[PDB]
Amino acid sequence: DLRLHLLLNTSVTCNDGSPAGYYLKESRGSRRWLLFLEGGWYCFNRENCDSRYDTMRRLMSSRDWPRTRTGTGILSSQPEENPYWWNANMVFIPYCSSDVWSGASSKSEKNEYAFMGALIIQEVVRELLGRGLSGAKVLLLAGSSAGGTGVLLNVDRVAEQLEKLGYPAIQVRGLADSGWFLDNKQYRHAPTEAIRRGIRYWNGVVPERCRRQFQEGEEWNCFFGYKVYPTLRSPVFVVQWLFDEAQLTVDNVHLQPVQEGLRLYIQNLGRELRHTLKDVPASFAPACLSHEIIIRSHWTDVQVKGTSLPRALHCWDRSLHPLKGCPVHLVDSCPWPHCNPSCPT
Ligand SMILES: N#Cc1ccc(Cn2cnc3ccccc32)cc1
Ligand SMILES: *[C@@H]1O[C@H](CO)[C@@H](O)[C@H](O)[C@H]1NC(C)=O
Repeated sequence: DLRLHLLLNTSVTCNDGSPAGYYLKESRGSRRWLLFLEGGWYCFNRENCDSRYDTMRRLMSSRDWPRTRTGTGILSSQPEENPYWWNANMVFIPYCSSDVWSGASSKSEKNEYAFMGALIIQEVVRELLGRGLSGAKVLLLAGSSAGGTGVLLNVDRVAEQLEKLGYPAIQVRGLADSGWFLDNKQYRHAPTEAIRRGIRYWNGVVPERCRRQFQEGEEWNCFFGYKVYPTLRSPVFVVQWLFDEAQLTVDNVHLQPVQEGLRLYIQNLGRELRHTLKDVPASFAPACLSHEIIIRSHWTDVQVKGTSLPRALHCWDRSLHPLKGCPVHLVDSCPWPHCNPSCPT
């Protein structure tokens, strides 16, 4: 179990002004630290955020959070469940800012909600330094869904934070799971509009090099993996199902008798996703219809070209010290959901 700590700086808050926080399980014989960002879509105006507060309040408030949480998947401390990093220090950061981890805006007389995702991550890192993070060799910032996009938006800022605090020896790296989306044409008739509105509502922040490329009014571009990833300097491993369920939801695709128009659409989606990963050297992209993987208990089951995801991440570790029989770039080439036999059922 990981144990809840609310942030000592109570000005860093969830949407409703309650303190943000993190769940921690220390491993004092290890210098590796895993900080995982929860996902769960987002909200981009008053009416939409009010609805979320009624029926998804744990993603907007800490007032009902449990004092413990079980570590699963890559957050499990058992070697059987987690061949990759079972002995690491484990941190789960709950997503209570509804801003894809980009916000830097407090609640005030002019704002009904606070959107402080980017500041929550920095404050977690600051308070963990006093609990052993100062001794680390590697800080892996991981996340799923909106938390996977959050990794892409924040990994270089964490690296800069530790450099300026006087810790140049901690190697900061990223693991983005199910956060690599396409701003493609929908199957039936726009999500880039919701992101563009959200960024204004949240006072959202994007990485500096990406911001300088796309400039004022176009920061929404940096929420899309294939556009922001080339601007990042920290090493980032990308996990993405080729037929991601959240991608298909926004594309208005609902799957059993598929006609030619939809067959071509689905095949073209997989081809385009495969193309955007061709120059990403650390990636794992199976031809499955699914969503999220790294904190699922059975994350060890899926394989690409005979290599599991825990193995691929171990090979990435070795590469950061190509390797015989230890691959790091794994992308399926077959063109239809479940053409890979190891896909989740
Ligand atoms: N065009 C478009 C488009 C819009 C939303 C999503 C799915 N999604 C879910 N959470 C997200 C956070 C950040 C970015 C995307 C996210 C996919 C494609
Ligand atoms: C608490 O967090 C806020 C927001 O980042 C910051 O302005 C303030 O300086 C922090 N307080 C302390 C004591 O670090």
